[PDB]
Amino acid sequence: GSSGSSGLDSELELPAGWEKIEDPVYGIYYVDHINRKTQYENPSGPSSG
Repeated sequence: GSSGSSGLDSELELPAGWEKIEDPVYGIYYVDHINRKTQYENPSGPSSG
């Protein structure tokens, strides 16, 4: 897959498609309607692809 580190800056908002959701049962989870992925981490930052 990939090696290295990620999620360095956690003070930035999420890119297009991504949308954080707050639930008392699920908690805080980011749902990407574009990539169709769900992760609590914040891919925000200088990262192209």
